[PDB]
Amino acid sequence: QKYLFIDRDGTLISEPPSDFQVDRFDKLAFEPGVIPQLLKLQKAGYKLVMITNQDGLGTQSFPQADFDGPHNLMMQIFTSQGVQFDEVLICPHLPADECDCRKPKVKLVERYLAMDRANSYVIGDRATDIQLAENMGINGLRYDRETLNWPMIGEQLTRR
Amino acid sequence: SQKYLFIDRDGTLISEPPSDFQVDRFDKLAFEPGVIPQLLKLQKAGYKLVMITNQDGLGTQSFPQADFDGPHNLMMQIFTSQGVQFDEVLICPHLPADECDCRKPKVKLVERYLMDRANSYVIGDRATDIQLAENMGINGLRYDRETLNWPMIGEQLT
Ligand SMILES: N[C@H](CO)Cc1c[nH]c[nH+]1
Ligand SMILES: [Cl-]
Ligand SMILES: [Cl-]
Ligand SMILES: [Cl-]
Ligand SMILES: [Cl-]
Ligand SMILES: [Mg+2]
Ligand SMILES: [Mg+2]
Ligand SMILES: [Zn+2]
Ligand SMILES: [Zn+2]
Repeated sequence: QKYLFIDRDGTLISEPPSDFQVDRFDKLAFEPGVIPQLLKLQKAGYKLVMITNQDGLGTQSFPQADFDGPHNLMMQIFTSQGVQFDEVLICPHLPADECDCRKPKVKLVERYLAMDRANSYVIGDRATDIQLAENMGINGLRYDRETLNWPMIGEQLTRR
Repeated sequence: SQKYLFIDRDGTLISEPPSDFQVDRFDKLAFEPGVIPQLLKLQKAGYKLVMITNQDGLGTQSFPQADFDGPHNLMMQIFTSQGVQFDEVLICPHLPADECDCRKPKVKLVERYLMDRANSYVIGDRATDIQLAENMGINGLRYDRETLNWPMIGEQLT
């Protein structure tokens, strides 16, 4: 079973450059082509898993209610359009917490470590996503809106 | 002559709030099933898209422009980022009691188009959308999430 482990902020949707928190609806923006390209990937047999660090989620620095509006709308778009994430895995911790689950640690995905490692990938926009791939023993794809975008990924991962 | 789809917004592209028929909060925004992939399919088949919507009392106390703008502009972001493009977004802001010239199924908003009529459609969830189609002299599709939905329309028209 081929899996795609996909980052949220800066990958599925844009990441706010001020505080890196999608905590208002006016900070929610989808990356280009993510919907048709995830549908394409699913049709080729990939299952999808979302994996994301959300520093301080559920605390006064990033209230659960502030995260929920934009996140739930994002998920309603995916689901209604036919994009299904098997799991949405979140680390809510601060870096200083030194938790077991903050990417690039693999705790959140331990159950997948089970899958076809040769044909599974982490997709994310940061060095930490690529390091997660290395820690998982799978391939890493560094999302970039210009140099490795959703259409390119959809093509690359369905090449035969 | 261009094939057009004239598509209603509320209850057709996005869910219609059952409470009060106004998408006036972000938390009332929800996309209809399959609308994105199907509109992309329809665009690839050569249809151009025009949105047309009655927004009762838009820009007054019971529906401020600012309340409409947030959810609408976000809906537009989502469609545009995913490759769905509307040539025009046509809005009637008036109350029914106003008895204006632009309220569907009156044809004012779309006068310019009055187009390959044999292959153009109004798609909407209300009888008035179907009447608009008749007044424009083109085909009408009565969108229903359960019985005549986006995958069905995408299949039929391609
Ligand atoms: N957006 C970052 C990565 O997903 C996590 C974060 C939340 N608050 C501040 N930083
Ligand atoms: Cl910002
Ligand atoms: Cl992250
Ligand atoms: Cl969020
Ligand atoms: Cl209407
Ligand atoms: Mg990221
Ligand atoms: Mg309607
Ligand atoms: Zn953690
Ligand atoms: Zn009017």
